[PDB]
Amino acid sequence: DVYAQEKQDFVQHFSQIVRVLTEDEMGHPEIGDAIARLKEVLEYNAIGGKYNRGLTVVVAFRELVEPRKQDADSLQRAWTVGWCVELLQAFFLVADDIMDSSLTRRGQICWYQKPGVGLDAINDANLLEACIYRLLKLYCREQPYYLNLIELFLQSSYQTEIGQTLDLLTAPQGNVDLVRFTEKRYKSIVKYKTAFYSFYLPIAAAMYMAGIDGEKEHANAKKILLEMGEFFQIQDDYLDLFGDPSVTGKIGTDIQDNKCSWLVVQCLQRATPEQYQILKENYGQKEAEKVARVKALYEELDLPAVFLQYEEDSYSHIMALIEQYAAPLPPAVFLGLARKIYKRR
Amino acid sequence: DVYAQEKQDFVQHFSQIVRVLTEDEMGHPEIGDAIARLKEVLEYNAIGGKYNRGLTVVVAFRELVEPRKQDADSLQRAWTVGWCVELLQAFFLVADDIMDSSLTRRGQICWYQKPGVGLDAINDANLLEACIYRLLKLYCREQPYYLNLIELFLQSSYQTEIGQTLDLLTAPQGNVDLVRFTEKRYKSIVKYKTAFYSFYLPIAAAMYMAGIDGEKEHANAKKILLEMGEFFQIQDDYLDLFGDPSVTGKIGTDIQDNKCSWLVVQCLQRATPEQYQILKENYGQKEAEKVARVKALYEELDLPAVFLQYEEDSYSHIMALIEQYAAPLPPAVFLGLARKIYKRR
Ligand SMILES: O=C(O)c1ccccc1OCc1cccc2ccccc12
Ligand SMILES: O=C(O)c1ccccc1OCc1cccc2ccccc12
Ligand SMILES: [Mg+2]
Ligand SMILES: [Mg+2]
Repeated sequence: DVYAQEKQDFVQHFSQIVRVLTEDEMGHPEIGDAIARLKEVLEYNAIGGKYNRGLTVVVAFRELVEPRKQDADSLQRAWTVGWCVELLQAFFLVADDIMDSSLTRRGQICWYQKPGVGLDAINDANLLEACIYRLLKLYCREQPYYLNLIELFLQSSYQTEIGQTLDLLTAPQGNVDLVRFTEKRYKSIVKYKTAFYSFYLPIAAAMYMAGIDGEKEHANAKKILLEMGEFFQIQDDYLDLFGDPSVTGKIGTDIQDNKCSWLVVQCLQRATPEQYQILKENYGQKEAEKVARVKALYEELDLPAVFLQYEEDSYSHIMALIEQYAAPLPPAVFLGLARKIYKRR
Repeated sequence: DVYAQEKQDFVQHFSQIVRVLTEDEMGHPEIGDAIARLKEVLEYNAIGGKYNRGLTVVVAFRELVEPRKQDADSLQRAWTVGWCVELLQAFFLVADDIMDSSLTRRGQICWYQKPGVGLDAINDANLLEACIYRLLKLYCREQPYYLNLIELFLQSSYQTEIGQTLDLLTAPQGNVDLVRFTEKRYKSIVKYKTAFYSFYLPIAAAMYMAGIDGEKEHANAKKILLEMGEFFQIQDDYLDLFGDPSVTGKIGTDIQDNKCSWLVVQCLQRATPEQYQILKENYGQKEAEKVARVKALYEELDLPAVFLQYEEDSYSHIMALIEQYAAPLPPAVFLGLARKIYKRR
């Protein structure tokens, strides 16, 4: 496994990342306390996940760069840019946990929920974002792709923020309005809020580092990657309810949380007026019996069979996209990712 | 007045700024609702202030660029970069109002306090920040100073966020610990949280636009501007309590809010153990009689006379700094600013 092979070298680079970021206090001791708080923010929020997005930068870089051009300095830059992706995600997750009043993340108390943190986490989230550009400057400022990476990280942040705006307007806290939960709205939320940063950004970053800056090659890679991002989120919505928590590592709450899930989108497209009333009365409630009623309506509408058919059609479509749009990139760059996303676990 | 002369052309450019930012929805109609929310965020938060920071970009640009090189396109870029400074400030103020639980800003309800907004303002603040880089790309991407401006806005955001971290650690909500309120800590908060973005950023931006990119010229301009920023905040702290609200346009609350004000810093340096107890028991309280006791202690310690002596020494020092470090820039660039800041109103 190319990911399990790079993981330890990637996680081990984090100590250097923290060291380099908390080494600006040497010349400025007056900001020492703020720098110590920065270290705590990084350690709590950037560590603990699976690092799949950041690892994708490293994996794609090794497949896109000639093995002779893969010197020690080039690999340090790849690990650094992979960590910038993880920091970008950490900035989004800290802020999103505040906005939707979450209690836990990765089975651990949300950063803002820690005693003595609270709404100071807004500033902590801004610092995580600032760390991306500090790292790009420290490691990549003399590289010809420097401006390409800055613009890519800034664009990915804007797209994600637009997707978050779209999501907040679609499911306003207290407003159980299923009329907003259309397929077109669902697809736009996924595209902007998750697909760009999760799938396009890591590969595009590795492409720029490899000197692949062509607009056409990026548009082609994007076409494959946004489609993979769409399937990823649809499968994640499906597994939230019908997945095995022992396998997924999570017990889903999308129904309780009034989420614009692919499942509710499909349910609304297939429900009779009476079935709609059942969903209208039980969706967004914390009661176990009420959540069981929504699950029951989903099984009545054969949503697991609709999902399975969708998974099959999506996999054929992604292989057709790879075949048409991969060249001149090695198909392995997209195939490695497709196997990680589509493999039935 | 060079500011009152540029103001109307600057404010009038805002409609174009909004138009250009809300004109990315043409090719992507799916994000229309998020773009309409973006427009509302811009209109509520970027409009209403005095625009002094953004206007400084425009004023300095006209004094730094040859009048022949001041064509229509160059001036549009100067107004755009001035607006990027105002957007950067708007991003900070929306977030800061959430973090310190403020009720009003410019006599108007804080954006997050508006019904239906709340903690969604965290995302609205991230969008204001993203707008800076959208505008720099749209207007300045073909300019030789493009990367210089991106790096300047990113560095100014990082410095401000560091200053905000320092401020939050110094005055934790509920923790009335006057031991933290040292002169050295006060000066670091002002430097990072306000002086860099308020004074250095606008002039430095105009310098890059004028092709003045030398590290030495920027270090020299910075030395003058950070000192002006320090005086600005000290005078603002003094006027918060001893200013005339009819003249300042504000009724101060620093004492009630447990602020690390220059006044409390000076009070702590001069107070006997008994005077310290009076301040310890009355600072950070909303009761009018208790605030009057702090004011009384300040007048007993002759803080208005200490301030006036400080204002005189600071003005001599800023003129000495201008004399030594202005060249090769026109001294008028700094003198115009010094008059706006030091003039007794
Ligand atoms: O890692 C996660 O957030 C995750 C969460 C839930 C289920 C599976 C997950 O990982 C799959 C995954 C593998 C390899 C590269 C990836 C690149 C972008 C997104 C996901 C990726
Ligand atoms: O405008 C404000 O925030 C403000 C608030 C309170 C008192 C006076 C103020 O303005 C003075 C001022 C004039 C010209 C250029 C400036 C550049 C940066 C900061 C201030 C400036
Ligand atoms: Mg999910
Ligand atoms: Mg003040």
